[PDB]
Amino acid sequence: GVTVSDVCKTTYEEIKKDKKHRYVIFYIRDEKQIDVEVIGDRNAEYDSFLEDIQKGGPGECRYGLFDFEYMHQCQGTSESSKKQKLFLMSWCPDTAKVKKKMLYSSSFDALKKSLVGVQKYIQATDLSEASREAVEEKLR
Repeated sequence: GVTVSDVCKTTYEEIKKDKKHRYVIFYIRDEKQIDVEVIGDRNAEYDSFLEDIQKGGPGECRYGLFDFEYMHQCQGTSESSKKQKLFLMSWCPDTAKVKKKMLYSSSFDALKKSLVGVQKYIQATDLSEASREAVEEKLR
């Protein structure tokens, strides 16, 4: 079905390997290809990511990649330390047209095969599933 532009992979790798950015928002351009829409600078925080993934309005869907920071403590140790983990999310609000929602759903696997290494996936249809609390519970 839908292809993936090489720019999705290079932007992704600049985060994983070089820590150059904090997040990316992707979109399907003209029902043909997944492209980059927004690149968050490394110092960005999560609220901005959430405001960017919804910036297309209630008729739109998006994908998002975020290098999420949280606190973790390994068994038997005496301290808790900050960690970070990449996750890839699909965002399809209920107000979007079924056709658009289905296309973003069917094309999600094409994007995941392109971003080798991501270990955590989330499919949200409302903000309750994309909150810091929902994500932190997922990344554990």
